[PDB]
Amino acid sequence: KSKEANEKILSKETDRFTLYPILYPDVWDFYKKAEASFWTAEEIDLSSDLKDFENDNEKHFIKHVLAFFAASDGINLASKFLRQVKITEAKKFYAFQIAVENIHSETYSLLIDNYIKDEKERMNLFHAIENIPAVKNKALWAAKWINDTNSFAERIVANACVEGILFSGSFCAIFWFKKQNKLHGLTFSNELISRDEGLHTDFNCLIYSLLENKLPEEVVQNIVKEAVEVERSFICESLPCIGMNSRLMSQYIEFVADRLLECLGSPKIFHAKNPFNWM
Amino acid sequence: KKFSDLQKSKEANEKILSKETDRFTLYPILYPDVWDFYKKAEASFWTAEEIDLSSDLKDFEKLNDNEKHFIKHVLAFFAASLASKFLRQVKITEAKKFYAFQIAVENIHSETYSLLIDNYIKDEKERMNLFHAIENIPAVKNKALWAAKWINDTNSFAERIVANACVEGILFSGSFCAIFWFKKQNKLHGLTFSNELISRDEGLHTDFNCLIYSLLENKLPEEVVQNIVKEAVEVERSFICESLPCDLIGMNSRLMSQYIEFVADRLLECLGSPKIFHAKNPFNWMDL
Ligand SMILES: [Fe+3]
Ligand SMILES: [Fe+3]
Repeated sequence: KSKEANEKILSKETDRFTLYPILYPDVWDFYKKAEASFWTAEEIDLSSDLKDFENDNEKHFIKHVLAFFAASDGINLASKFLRQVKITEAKKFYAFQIAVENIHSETYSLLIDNYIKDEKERMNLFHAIENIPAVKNKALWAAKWINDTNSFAERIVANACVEGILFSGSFCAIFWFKKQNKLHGLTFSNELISRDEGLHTDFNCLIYSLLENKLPEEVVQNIVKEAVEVERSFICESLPCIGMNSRLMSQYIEFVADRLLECLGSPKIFHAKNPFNWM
Repeated sequence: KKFSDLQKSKEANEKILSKETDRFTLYPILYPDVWDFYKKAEASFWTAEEIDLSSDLKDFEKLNDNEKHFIKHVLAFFAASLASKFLRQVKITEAKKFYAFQIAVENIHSETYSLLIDNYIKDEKERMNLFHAIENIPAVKNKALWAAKWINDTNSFAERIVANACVEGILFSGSFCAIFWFKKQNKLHGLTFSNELISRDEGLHTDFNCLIYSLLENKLPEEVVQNIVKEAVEVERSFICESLPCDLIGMNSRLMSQYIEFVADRLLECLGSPKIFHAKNPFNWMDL
């Protein structure tokens, strides 16, 4: 797929010297939406969630999901796509996206600081996380699918999965706590973060649709099926599922994976419906 | 380059250039002043959506030909005349956050200039000619030689950060000021209002680079700091009221150089150097 280096969105825009007129109104609308959705960690009121955080099986599940969010990913890819996509509308969106991932990361840190007041507990939790069978699986999948050896199209599809598939079970877990009306700053920041992550997903699906040379159906399905297994491996397995049904969560993960496929222009492969009408 | 080769050989093990190995989370905050800058930036967030140019277009059409030509060239210079590189080079989390935010904000400045240019220069052909015309002026070529000398993969980080401070602190200082000259005439509100937002952002960017420089154990010789800064002034003087003469327009070229020298001295002393120009700010409207 790499021999197609004649892609227009991967080609330098010599003919253009300023932003207007807008050449890609649809990718520009996504930038305008991200910009208008901007929020800071300051909007999270935490005080009334530490009294609220203070059962013991829930406490344990939360500490581990926060630690996962904060520490699960190894060694930047919004920055890669910022460098290699050439259209200004797309450069703007990826650069805004790096600053929003940073707000996400800060918000998880802040949550962590509030929930685990003890620096010793917290360091112990970060070390024991950094060895989980789900953290290793993720790194294998990234190793495989986010190479400089890979095509831009495989990388864009893999990006779509990091945004739309990975973490979707932990987002769901926290939505289950919201359905229960518990832990209000966690569930509030979770719904903002999850909202951003959905925009980031549709945006890569949009970039992928600007490509004249798309992947074979089979290759898209491989990438996605594998991201599913990585995701299966955490929220009801490496960390046991405390009032949630493990099997129904597998179906929800598979449901978001099919939805991404549709979005990437491929057939569903799981045919799972959404088990949770609360999502 | 003797003073540069000794500087790099020393930055081997600068704190802020060394991986945070024993850090795993943002809290507790290890650099509270770097953090404070990030929070101020983020609290300052604004977008080009807040700029409206309807009043401006009425004003612009009343302007004489000299003033229109002056405005078009200043805009075209702003539009087309490395936070991403500092993002990667500084290793501390609070600074990385600031730099990444800075990219998004500078993108907003760029969009704002694109918007101004689309409204002020509705003709696509004259725009095209404007941009082709400025790519050639000495002032752009002066800009590029200074930048090729002081910002390269060969430099010492300390050099690059003082250059970076001049880019924000000194370059465009004259065009910012010239736009405030128009505000003083109660004209072109979109232009002057987005000008104060963007000018205020560059102030914050300048001070942050001064802070970062202060976090270095190994400082540059004052003589190197002064050369960077004198050369940047010369770059800035070569455009505003030289490549684009302002006197015909009611402005004063001689006070313009004096104002740029004032800004430069304020940078040096922010970088912990003695002033070298001793120029005072000639313009009562430029901090008021
Ligand atoms: Fe994201
Ligand atoms: Fe700046």
